Amino acid sequence: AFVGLSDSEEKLVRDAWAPIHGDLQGTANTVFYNYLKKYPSNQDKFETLKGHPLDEVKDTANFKLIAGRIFTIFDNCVKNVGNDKGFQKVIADMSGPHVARPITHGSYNDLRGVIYDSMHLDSTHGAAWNKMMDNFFYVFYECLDGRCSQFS
Ligand code: HEM
Repeated sequence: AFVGLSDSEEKLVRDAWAPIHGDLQGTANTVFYNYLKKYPSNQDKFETLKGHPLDEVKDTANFKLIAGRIFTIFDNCVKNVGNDKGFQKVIADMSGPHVARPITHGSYNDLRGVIYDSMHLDSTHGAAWNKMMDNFFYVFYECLDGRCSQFS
């Protein structure tokens, strides 16, 4: 389900994300690399990266564009903490390309985990962060399941 955050939790989320907000592309590049390295089956899902060694594509514009667009969405979600309709709309608008493709919940959840590891949060910030990410994926998965109209 979608669960609203408390004032303190909203603050904790913004603070948790702050370091990444301040270097969005640089964090994105490292996280997306660690993701494709630890979970290599996913590289094939990106036609622009498919068929090349990870180390051959990691420094390319294609790779950074993909990494950057993922983190821009999460950045825009954090900006919309406290605005449920705005938060849900950000996700709804990015869900379409994913409805269409052979990508498992495992793949999304593995990405979520690499993101979490890279943030090195204490358990207070982590709990607030996970509430937001649980909300993100509730909306995202509702949209993948063809119930996005409520959010669009
Ligand atoms: C859960 C976090 C992710 C976010 C925030 C996200 C965000 C984005 C955005 C913003 C787009 C482009 C939408 C547009 O063109 O208007 C996109 C496209 C796409 N995404 Fe994601 N994505 C996520 C996860 C994934 C995962 C885990 C994979 C695969 C393993 C994936 C595969 C794709 C592919 C294949 C496309 C179409 C573009 C392409 O051909 O490269 N995404 N995503």
